[PDB]
Amino acid sequence: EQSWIPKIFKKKTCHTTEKPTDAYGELDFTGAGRKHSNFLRLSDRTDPAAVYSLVTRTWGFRAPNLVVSVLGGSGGPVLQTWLQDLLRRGLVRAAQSTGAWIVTGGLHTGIGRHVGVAVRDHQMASTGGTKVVAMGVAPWGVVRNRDTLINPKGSFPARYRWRGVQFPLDYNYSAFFLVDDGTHGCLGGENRFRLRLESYISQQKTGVGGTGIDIPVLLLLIDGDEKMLTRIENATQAQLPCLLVAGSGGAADCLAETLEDTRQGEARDRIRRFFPKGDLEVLQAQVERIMTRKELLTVYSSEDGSEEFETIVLKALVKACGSYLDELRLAVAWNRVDIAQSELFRGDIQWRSFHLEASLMDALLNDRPEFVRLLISHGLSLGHFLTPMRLAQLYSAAPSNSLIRNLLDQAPWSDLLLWALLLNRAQMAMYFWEMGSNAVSSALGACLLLRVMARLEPDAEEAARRKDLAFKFEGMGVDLFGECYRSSEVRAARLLLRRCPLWGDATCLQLAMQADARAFFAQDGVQSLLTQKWWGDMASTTPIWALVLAFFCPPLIYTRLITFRRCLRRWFHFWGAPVTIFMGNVVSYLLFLLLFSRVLLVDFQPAPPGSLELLLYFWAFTLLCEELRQGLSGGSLASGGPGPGHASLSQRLRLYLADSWNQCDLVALTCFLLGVGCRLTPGLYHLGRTVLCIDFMVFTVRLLHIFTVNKQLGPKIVIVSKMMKDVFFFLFFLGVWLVAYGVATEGLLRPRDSDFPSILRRVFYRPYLQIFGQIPQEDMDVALMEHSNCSSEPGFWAHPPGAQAGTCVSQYANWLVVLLLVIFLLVANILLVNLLIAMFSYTFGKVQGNSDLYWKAQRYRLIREFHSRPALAPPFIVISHLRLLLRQALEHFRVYLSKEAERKLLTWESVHKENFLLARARDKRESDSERLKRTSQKVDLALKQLGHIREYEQRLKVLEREVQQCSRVLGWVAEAL
Amino acid sequence: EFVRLLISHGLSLGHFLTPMRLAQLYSAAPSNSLIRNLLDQA
Repeated sequence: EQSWIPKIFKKKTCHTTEKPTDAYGELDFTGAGRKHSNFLRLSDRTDPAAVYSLVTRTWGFRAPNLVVSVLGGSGGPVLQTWLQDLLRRGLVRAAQSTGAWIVTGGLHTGIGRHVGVAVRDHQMASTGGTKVVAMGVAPWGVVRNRDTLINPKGSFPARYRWRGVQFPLDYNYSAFFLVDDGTHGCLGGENRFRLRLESYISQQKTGVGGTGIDIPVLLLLIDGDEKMLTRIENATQAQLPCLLVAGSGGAADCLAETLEDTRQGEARDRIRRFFPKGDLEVLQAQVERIMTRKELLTVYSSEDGSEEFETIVLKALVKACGSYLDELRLAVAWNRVDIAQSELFRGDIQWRSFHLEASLMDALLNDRPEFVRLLISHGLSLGHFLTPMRLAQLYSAAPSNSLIRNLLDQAPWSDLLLWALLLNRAQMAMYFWEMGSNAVSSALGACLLLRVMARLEPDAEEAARRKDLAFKFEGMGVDLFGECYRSSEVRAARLLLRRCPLWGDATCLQLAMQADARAFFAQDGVQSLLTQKWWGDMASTTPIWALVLAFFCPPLIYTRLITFRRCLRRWFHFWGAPVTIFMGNVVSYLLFLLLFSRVLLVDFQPAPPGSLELLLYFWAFTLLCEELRQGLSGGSLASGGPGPGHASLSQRLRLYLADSWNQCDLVALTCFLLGVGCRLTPGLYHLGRTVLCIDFMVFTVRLLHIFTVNKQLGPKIVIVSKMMKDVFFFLFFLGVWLVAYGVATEGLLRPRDSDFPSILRRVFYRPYLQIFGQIPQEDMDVALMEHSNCSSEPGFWAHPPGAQAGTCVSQYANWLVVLLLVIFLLVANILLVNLLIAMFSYTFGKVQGNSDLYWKAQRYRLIREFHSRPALAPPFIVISHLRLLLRQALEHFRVYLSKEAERKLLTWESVHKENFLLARARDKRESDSERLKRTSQKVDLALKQLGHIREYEQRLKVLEREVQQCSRVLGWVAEAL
Repeated sequence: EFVRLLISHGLSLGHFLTPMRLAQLYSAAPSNSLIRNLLDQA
């Protein structure tokens, strides 16, 4: 695998030399575990920046937040029980709450064996995730079995054997640094590597960018021995780390007594420690070098036990700093919320503004969404916070390298909302939308921007998040509009249609259209607005017959029947509505078909053409012109199309030829041109008629695409195209079963008059008309024909009475023909047709629910097409094109309001939004599964408070017994002596 | 339910599983008709 490890890191032998390093790789214990632990042999006096870069970069460890270092020696008996409680409650629960490390002498049977027991017990007790990591620094020279690790290329698994002064390696850790100095069995022979590593960690920033704090580090000592004071004084003189001294040990309680003062030093150095030591420098150096400063040391409380440990750590680590680190930035660097809870809600110290204003910047970068609610709820106003230098700094952080970094390689709340939407943070984005201003338009725009940016990234793990976040925004927008349509439908109609300035001159509905949001058109209020849009200017659900009677006679609109200086505006309002230009288009098209039929049936003689064909040619030229206008005027940004504004001719040409109906009309026009050019040349008169009669069919079948808009045929026309998965199955099965019957029948009868078309006819075409109730039996039997022998081959022959069935049919074994007829009719008639009915029913009942939604989506585009179309008939399309080429959507697409009504309307909707979110939150709060959780927490609290009451009865009974004994003794000395 | 406890915070199985032990474990046959009948041929 890697090979730079024996290139950089060195080792030493038996005043010594330097060589490349062997014996490295992963290590495996044949036990219950989820990973193989890493180890490395390395030489002393190496720059620890390299080994820190090794641990962070190559191996999969995350950069730490807190480095504690257990540093003591008990000598190896079993410890008393409350020390086990301390290491089992305080240095493991805190160490997996925050992502932390534990640096320990990594051998077995040392102080670290108890640490391993505590880690193992806490993993075996419960599973809360994020298993406790630990490194082990140990000297090469006391490990029991060598020669199963050392190999010059290296072993990636390594089986390890305990049985087969030395020590084994413990099996609880995840990293093994083996320092070497050159010896065999010198315990306690490497410390300066450990001190320089511990010191190098505390000058390195945390987080992604270098913004926040330096990593805190602390040395925790329970009882040691007579040389541990040197280890204390080296660190606390050199690098200023905060210390912590566990009370009631046996070699650090001397420091507790000499710090609790604020010669007796000889009284202390022989009472709370090993009395044979030699009072020569221990009283002077190994106490005075420690007690020359006291802002660093801290006595841990012996009367106050566990469940307060990180509070004591936090207080000591703040206190020793002032010999700028604060409390909130350290809390945000961890993930604990309750520390911020107590610090904010506690009324002992009034909080300033600079602390919050600085710490919010560190909260936004490392994606801690639960803290921003606290830091902005009872804190600062954001108008003080957001400054353009700060926002430039926030954009300046780029946490990834491929999404916004690649899109910048080419280069107040909504400003944060775009920032949250670019970098894929869900729990930030919901909060910034909920504290937003323009409610409904922002949701659909967010859905649009996610659907666009989902394409450019390569992976699928990103797309499975982007599509889900887009569905979440679309659903939230749908429910918000549904909770506003309930009251004052005029207000909702005014809200939906208007223009939102934050994204340019675009409306809400067009943004919903270009992102393909089905569920937003799915609901009913949008449908009821599109209905009134489609009835045009000033009509309301007048029936159809009034419209037809108005369109037939123009002096009936000035009267009572229509329902809504004066007349010349009334006449312009009536013909502007789309439901009238639709009727005009349909009437013109039917007149075109009737004229074409009267040309084809009676006329179209071999002659010079005349007026009744020149009218048709003029008509076809106008239809080609209108098709060219629709094509050139110009699709869907959700696919990745070129979008509005300007695009290429090579883009619009590719766009236009993908929708099938215009492709069919183009084919129809070219076939029409082929026929009408065929005719003008002489000598090919018949072929023009033959082509043009077929092309009439393709002109006629387009009369279904026009009626897609209407209400009662809309969801019915679309389903017919999705039922083409079964007609092909029917044709396959029937063709295979049909050809065999045809060949077998014409083999048994043997007609003695044969050609190619007669045989092809009598094999295919005659069985095909037998499944539709036409069964002629004249050519099948012989017992209906005349026994006539006119044939020359030997046998017996019969004469058919019909036509096309030859003139001679054999009679040998004629009953097989009748039996095959019965078999074929029973198969095709009784099984296949009924099976096809069953398949249509089962396909329809499934696909109906999707087809209805897809029809509801496209109705807006089909309405929008008709308004841009010219308002005159194809007999007046020359004058409409004259008005178009004389100077070379507005209705129900922009409503302009007064700004006081705008400012009122946004308040009206913001009230409903703030009501809606609170209603949903309280409905989740008062459910029937969170009652159980709060009762669980309250019963746990009650049990914990009940745990204090028990010992008071024991101590109070003991004290009352002592008072009774003292009263008995005083009464004895008074009245008994 | 005991083997999780005796192997979780206990020994490594590379020490435990030895071929004499595994022969002893196969040597126990709790039934008389399924593996006993299929070792009647062996």
